Amino acid sequence: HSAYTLPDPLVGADGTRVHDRATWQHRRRPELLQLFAREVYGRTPLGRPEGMVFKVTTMEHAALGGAATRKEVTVRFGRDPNAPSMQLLLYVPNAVIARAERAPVFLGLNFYGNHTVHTDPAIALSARWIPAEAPNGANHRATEAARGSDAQKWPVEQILARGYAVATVYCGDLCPDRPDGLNASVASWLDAAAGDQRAPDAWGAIGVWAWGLSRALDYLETDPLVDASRVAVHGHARLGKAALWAGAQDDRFALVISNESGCGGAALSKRIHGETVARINTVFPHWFARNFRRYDDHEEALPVDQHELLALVAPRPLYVASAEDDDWADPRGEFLAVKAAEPVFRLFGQTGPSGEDVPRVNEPSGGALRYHIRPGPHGMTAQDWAFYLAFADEWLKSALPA
Ligand SMILES: O=C(O)[C@H]1O[C@H](O)[C@H](O)[C@@H](O)[C@@H]1O
Ligand SMILES: [Mg+2]
Repeated sequence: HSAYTLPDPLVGADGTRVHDRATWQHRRRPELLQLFAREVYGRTPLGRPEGMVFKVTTMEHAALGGAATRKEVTVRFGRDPNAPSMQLLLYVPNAVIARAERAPVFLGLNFYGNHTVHTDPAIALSARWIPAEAPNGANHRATEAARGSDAQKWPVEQILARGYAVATVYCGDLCPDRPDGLNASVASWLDAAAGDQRAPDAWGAIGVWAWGLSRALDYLETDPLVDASRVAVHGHARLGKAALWAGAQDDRFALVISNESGCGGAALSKRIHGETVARINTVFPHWFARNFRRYDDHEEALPVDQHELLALVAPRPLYVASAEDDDWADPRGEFLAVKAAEPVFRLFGQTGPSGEDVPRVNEPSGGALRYHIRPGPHGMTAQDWAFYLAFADEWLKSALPA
């Protein structure tokens, strides 16, 4: 039940206790980032590549019946027109634009293509490979029947009505989610040697997806319609694992949301409940670094656990959420990771969930470090988003002079 012991985020690798925010920021945070890079996700080999190019391919000022401006942007990772790229979809609420104010942004990757997040027939159909599990796909390619096929996870009209822009990119633009996807990924292009077997500490899909989120943020910093200092990075499940790693590595993200990210996301690995290190690496060998396989059936040897990933978001707001029936993600483990990260949030004057057991369903708990568990199976629902929008309202207010 409790057959593990966690490393203390506030004890340095040399045993010295971290007593102050400066030691956390300038020594302990780099230590932990290097541990997760080497042992779990793999190294992010560079941040912004030189020669990133942003091309707005479509712009509609009266999308969604006039409610939004919709922009599609190709973010190309080098100057040569042949360089790899990703396709960003952005809806911005026209009520905010009309007031001549920059909108805060929710940014997250999608599972099956930009055209799946909303029925809107003007969104470009992805030309990229799509998994067999994608609704209404045909031989691994998008079809018009797939439009809006993942819209329940994306309540665009509500987010816009609440004053937030919505930005998304298909994860498969960055690394196709298939065990062979790394060879057709931006990793195959970025700081790679002669294309053979990747190195032990080389990043995999989660690292690549996370890097893509930071490149989307680079684009948002240039877009006059949005406030790139108020970007909430979010993800569901495997894309929440990526949102957490993006938010931990890139402290420009103003707020981070993990929706049911489970093993190698928010859930403690040392708890051995639901999905385990061996199970995740065996089924998804491209997700983590090869070095993470050292801990298959040996989670006791992990030098970190996921509470320390959560702690890397501090002092910025972080929301971890679970589903009651989602045993595979280990909801208790996700909550206990929040509780074990809370001392770092407290060092920074924030507060986490009250209580030392999982709260009752649909009752969020915590300040800037917040948790809820909703009824039902794994997914991302309107109820999850209602809670996330309330959190963002509290923790993403436009900055005024201090
Ligand atoms: O992406 C999802 O929904 C989930 O898919 C699989 O079940 C995987 O085992 C999980 O780690 C992941 O979170
Ligand atoms: Mg688990």
